[PDB]
Amino acid sequence: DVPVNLYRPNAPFIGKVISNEPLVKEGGIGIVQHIKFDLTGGNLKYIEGQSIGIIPPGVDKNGKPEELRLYSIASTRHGDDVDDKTISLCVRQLEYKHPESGETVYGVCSTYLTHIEPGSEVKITGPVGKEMLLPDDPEANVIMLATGTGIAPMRTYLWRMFKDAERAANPEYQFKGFSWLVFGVPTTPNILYKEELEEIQQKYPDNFRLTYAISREQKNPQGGRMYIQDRVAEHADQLWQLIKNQKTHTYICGLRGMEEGIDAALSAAAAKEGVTWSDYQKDLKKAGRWHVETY
Ligand SMILES: Cc1cc2nc3c(=O)[nH]c(=O)nc-3n(C[C@H](O)[C@H](O)[C@H](O)COP(=O)(O)OP(=O)(O)OC[C@H]3O[C@@H](n4cnc5c(N)ncnc54)[C@H](O)[C@@H]3O)c2cc1C
Repeated sequence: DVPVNLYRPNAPFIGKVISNEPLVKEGGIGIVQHIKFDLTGGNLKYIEGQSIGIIPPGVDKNGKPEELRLYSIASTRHGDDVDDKTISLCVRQLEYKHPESGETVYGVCSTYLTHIEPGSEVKITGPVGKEMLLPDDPEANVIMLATGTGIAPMRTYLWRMFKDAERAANPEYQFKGFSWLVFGVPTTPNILYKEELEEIQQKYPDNFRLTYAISREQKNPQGGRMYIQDRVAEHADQLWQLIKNQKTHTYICGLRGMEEGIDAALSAAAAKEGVTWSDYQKDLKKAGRWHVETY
């Protein structure tokens, strides 16, 4: 059922950029772009929670051709226009320090993508990944813990769950469970897809909860900047109580570093009922109900 590797690096699909739109609003940090590609003329199909590869042009410093980078798919299987014709990505421009020689260093594939023009041809591979798949059970609870571009798979889940046009297109999936996104970014301008996330929460107050951790605007109880692990600690008992349900799935996505504090929070919660979280979690992973993708 799951589409996998319909296109591979040795013979990628050549798609065309339809649009490239900014997601970070004025006064935010960095550049994150929503990029939609045309899939017509090929047979690339995919589902929610999967990734694709992009092969950027050029050679590396050693003269060798650049190889693919993976990006989490940001659209449902139907694409943003629910026409089964496109696929979208949520790409942050990588840039960084002077202890990497030069001045500011700009990531190759992410700079290429964030600056790409509509009409341009792009080498696409995939789809890949079976670890971040959403349950078909419309009564499942879904916890989503995201930072930055880790919002991408969460967008594919929530759009499938909650968009009117998705609901009309997916007779078999009429979501009635409970989902909770805890989303960590540095500023309110940096809240990717803010308007649509808040619209969903307003329409579906009983089925969707939205919690932000905004580091430049909020302090945790210790006086430090607010991060996602702080919000998970604050809501550790609530989150553990949901995780106890046989039908609950949890998804963690974003740059690596989030897991240690999330585990410590849930470990203190579970310990109150005589449960060792690390062992309970191993069983959840084995059951396919604890999903992690960090990078
Ligand atoms: C499954 C998966 C899904 C992903 N999904 C997404 C997504 O949805 N959106 C997205 O934007 N990215 C995503 N990424 C990351 C993405 O694949 C690329 O790694 C990223 O975009 C940077 O690639 P680049 O070509 O821009 O950088 P490169 O030119 O490849 O530079 C990367 C190198 O720079 C270094 N580096 C990285 N950060 C820093 C830093 N601040 N300080 C010091 N050195 C640093 C390391 O040497 C790293 O190997 C995903 C990765 C994986 C594995």
